[PDB]
Amino acid sequence: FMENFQKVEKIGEGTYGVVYKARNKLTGEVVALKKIRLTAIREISLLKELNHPNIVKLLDVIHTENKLYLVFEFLHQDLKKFMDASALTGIPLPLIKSYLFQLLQGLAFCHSHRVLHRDLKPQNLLINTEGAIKLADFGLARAFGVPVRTYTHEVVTLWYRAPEILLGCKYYSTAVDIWSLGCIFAEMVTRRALFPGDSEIDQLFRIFRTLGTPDEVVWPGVTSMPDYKPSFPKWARQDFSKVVPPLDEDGRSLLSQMLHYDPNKRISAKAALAHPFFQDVTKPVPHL
Ligand SMILES: CNS(=O)(=O)c1ccc(Nc2ncc3ccc(C(=O)N4CCC[C@@H]4C)cc3n2)c(C)c1
Repeated sequence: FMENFQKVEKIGEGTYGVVYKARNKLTGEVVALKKIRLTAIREISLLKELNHPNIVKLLDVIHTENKLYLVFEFLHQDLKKFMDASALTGIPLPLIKSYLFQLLQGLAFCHSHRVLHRDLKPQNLLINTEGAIKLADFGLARAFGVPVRTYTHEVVTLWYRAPEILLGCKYYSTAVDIWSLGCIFAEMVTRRALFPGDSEIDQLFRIFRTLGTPDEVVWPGVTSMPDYKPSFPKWARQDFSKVVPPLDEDGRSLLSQMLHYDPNKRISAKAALAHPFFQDVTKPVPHL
């Protein structure tokens, strides 16, 4: 068990537990080791076979004592730190394009196996110095749920939550991850979060003030959803030229389709990979 791992240093804190850089004494490997204090065993075990170059590899599940240990491949840094480092200059658009293209590939793979993430955010998008970006903590939400506060009581962010989740749908689809990635795409471009809400209703109303309050025309069935209130204010939609300047029209077209209100109209990961915005996509080397 854990005797085979030498903790090197603490590198993060998830909603469920703490993450260490560790050395596997048996293999020589450097890994990221997450310790969770305590159906899950089977669901998490399934995730070990969800291998893709844009998914952080789950190397091992160790179940000993009242604790679950997940061993991951080690990556250099997360996208949140990189965005913060690029606050003055911005991430170059070719690199933005490459990151979005790679994450959509990851998403199309997971979604094809009917796995959703449900909690995408810059902090679980991890990068290396080659130019790769990978989705992390994939599928761990279906096991335990997404809490209001982490095990350290930090507030879990709502900024990337799709509107059908915020409106109280409990049987939502892969489209929720397309929404989250669209919010992240916009944030890389503008260097500001698109919808930085600090409560569920503040989050919902920020979406409404930019994209228009949804109605039965743009989203059939919306007015019957669990948390929908007829007393919601009615705001007009803004034009994307105001939302993400200076993204070109291909990028604005793609972003608008990732942010469609109706989950059934929202673009899939697979159709997004065919969008003309990626006609000239390349794999640049980032400056970390
Ligand atoms: C501190 N921000 S950093 O300074 O830029 C930063 C971020 C990540 C890592 N590397 C890393 N590698 C694999 C992981 C695999 C999984 C996890 C993990 O369980 N999570 C739960 C919360 C979010 C994260 C995905 C973290 C990993 N973290 C490093 C060395 C630095």
